[PDB]
Amino acid sequence: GGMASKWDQKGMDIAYEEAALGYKEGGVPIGGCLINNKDGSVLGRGHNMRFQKGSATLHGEISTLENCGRLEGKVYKDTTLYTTLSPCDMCTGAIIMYGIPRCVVGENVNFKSKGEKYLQTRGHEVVVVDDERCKKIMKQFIDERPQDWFEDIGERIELQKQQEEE
Amino acid sequence: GGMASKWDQKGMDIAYEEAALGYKEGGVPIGGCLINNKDGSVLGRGHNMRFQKGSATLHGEISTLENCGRLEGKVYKDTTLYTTLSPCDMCTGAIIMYGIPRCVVGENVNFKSKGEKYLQTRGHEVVVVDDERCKKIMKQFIDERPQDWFEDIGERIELQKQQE
Ligand SMILES: O=C1NC=C[C@@H](O)N1
Ligand SMILES: O=C1NC=C[C@@H](O)N1
Ligand SMILES: [Zn+2]
Ligand SMILES: [Zn+2]
Repeated sequence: GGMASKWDQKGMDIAYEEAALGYKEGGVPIGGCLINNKDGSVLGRGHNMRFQKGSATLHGEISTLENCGRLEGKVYKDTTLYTTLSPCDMCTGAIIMYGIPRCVVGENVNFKSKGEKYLQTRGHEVVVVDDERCKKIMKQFIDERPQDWFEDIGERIELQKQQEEE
Repeated sequence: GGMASKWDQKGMDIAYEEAALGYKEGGVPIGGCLINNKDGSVLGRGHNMRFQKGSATLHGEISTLENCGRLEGKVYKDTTLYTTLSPCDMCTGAIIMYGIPRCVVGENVNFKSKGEKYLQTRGHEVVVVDDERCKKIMKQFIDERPQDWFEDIGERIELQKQQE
């Protein structure tokens, strides 16, 4: 939105602060926030809680939504969800279920799912910022903790295939 | 298929009991469980926690997954997720992200989203068992607390919608 996009620097800066905090906490460094496009108010902010809470569902986007609390359905229809990393299929589904019209993404180089396109197929706007702070922190985690990263995205580790590929 | 579907009555009974417990607790009566298809072991069970925990994300399916705990990706690839109600787009996305191959649905009369079909488009099996217990409990909640139900699927009640 010409007016909604005005909040994009604010939103990605908060999302990165959440990612960096999650990193410090030993977690997956993915952060988010939800902003009311009408007035730039931050409805909530969060980061991935898999390590901090032993959680299979609290991706950064899900944790962000959880932290906004229960809201009337109409509220979400004029918000932007900021996520430091392009959303997986689960977080994509959350944006779709709530009718959040815009998803602003820090980077899609370290990870992208079919959800990035599916959002747009389903009528939601996606903007990729290519934020190098997000890319660096996520790349460090993926490089150092691939077993934990594959867990977070539900990917079966197929070492026989990887040994043949390399 | 035979080894997986042999658990479908067990799984829906567990999911229904979770729904009924959520009902007793004052919540949305939607329950689930995740079963390992190889041996019928129950990895976890759960119900919607919106009212119990002030939660915008703990749908029945999400709470079920949360209650299974952290699991390596391989575990999910031979499971069935049982849900008393056909999954919204969010819970559909969770099933897809974890690669859970089978979703057995109590009913899709009180609710269905585009996710039911999207699961199949993405290669997952969906079975709807039309469980009368599930239909009745959900209909009861919707009739008594319609605004709360609409809040659970992020929709506002509006007369224009039903009025053409
Ligand atoms: O926390 C997250 N983990 C993986 C991808 C993204 O959806 N968010
Ligand atoms: O708890 C739930 N609420 C709505 C639909 C379904 O995904 N489950
Ligand atoms: Zn995600
Ligand atoms: Zn759901």
